Amino acid sequence: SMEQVAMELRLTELTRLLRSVLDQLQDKDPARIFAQPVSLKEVPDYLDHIKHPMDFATMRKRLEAQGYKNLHEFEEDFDLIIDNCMKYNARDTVFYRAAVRLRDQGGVVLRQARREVDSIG
Repeated sequence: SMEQVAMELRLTELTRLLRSVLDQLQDKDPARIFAQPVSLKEVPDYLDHIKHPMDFATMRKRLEAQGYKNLHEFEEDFDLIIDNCMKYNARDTVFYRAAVRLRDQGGVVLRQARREVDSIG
């Protein structure tokens, strides 16, 4: 149908916007601490601690399959990256600290994204 196509154009444009959002968030991680999944070869107990691992490469795969229906779903995954880190790692670690700074800097990007998503529909 013509509607299904209209819908698909909306999702494509959301994917376009979320791709730019993801790039902006990932720039706030210059150390690349959150770029890839925590290695289960190197942290073999990880899944005993963290039940839903997340990282920026995994988000990108979902994004490019148009697997984010709305900004809320995308934010859920970003928040997992941060919250997983802040639980696994102690406060006095470079990893925890990196997550705090990513959360703080990301907030600004995500604030305007929400306005853009509501604004453009």
